[PDB]
Amino acid sequence: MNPPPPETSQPQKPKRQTNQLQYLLRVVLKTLWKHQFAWPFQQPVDAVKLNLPDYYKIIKTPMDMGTIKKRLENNYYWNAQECIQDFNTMFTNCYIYNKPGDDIVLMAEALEKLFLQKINELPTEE
Repeated sequence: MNPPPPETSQPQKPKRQTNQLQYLLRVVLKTLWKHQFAWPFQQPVDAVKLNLPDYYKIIKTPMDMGTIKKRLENNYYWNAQECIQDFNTMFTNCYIYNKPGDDIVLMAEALEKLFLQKINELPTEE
């Protein structure tokens, strides 16, 4: 049984999005979304479809790029640290559930490498 997807709306939004969050939306997410390995990460893991009955027994905080995109677009985040941690939760969920060497893990790692390359140029918070 799949739980509802993570919330994408925040009833207490900041008055504005920092430059860092704008960069995360317009540069980082845009770049990751179009990567050849992005596709398994653009929506929640469907553990019914994938026949993974223990997925939520193991993964306490599901996360995916679709959720992150919506959060960025909806002014859900107060700062870049929150968003960066959501990306980190997404990648590490994959590493926790799967095994070194697995195709999905190799895909996640290449996507993560790109993520780290893109946040290299994250602006100083203003």
